[PDB]
Amino acid sequence: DVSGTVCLSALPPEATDTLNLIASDGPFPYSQDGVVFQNRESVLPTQSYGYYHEYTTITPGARTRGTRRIITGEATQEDYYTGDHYATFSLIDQTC
Repeated sequence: DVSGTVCLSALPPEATDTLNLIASDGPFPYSQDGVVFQNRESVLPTQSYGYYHEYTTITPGARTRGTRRIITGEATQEDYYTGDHYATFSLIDQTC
């Protein structure tokens, strides 16, 4: 289940960076950014394979990809933010 919606302005600034890169189709900091997100645990709504894709939201100071990500849905303006490594997701509202 999705844990509600959240304004983009309320998320870490890096989330905005991630969305800006997605808007230009990259290039991304990680060649892996853009791979399909399987939604294996069915936390997000059920969709066919390839409907979701994941991108890294950089965590300052981290040597690894960290726990923050933005998962895109193919629908218009459909983007999910997770800050706990895919445990929970919140729909991102870019209008606020």
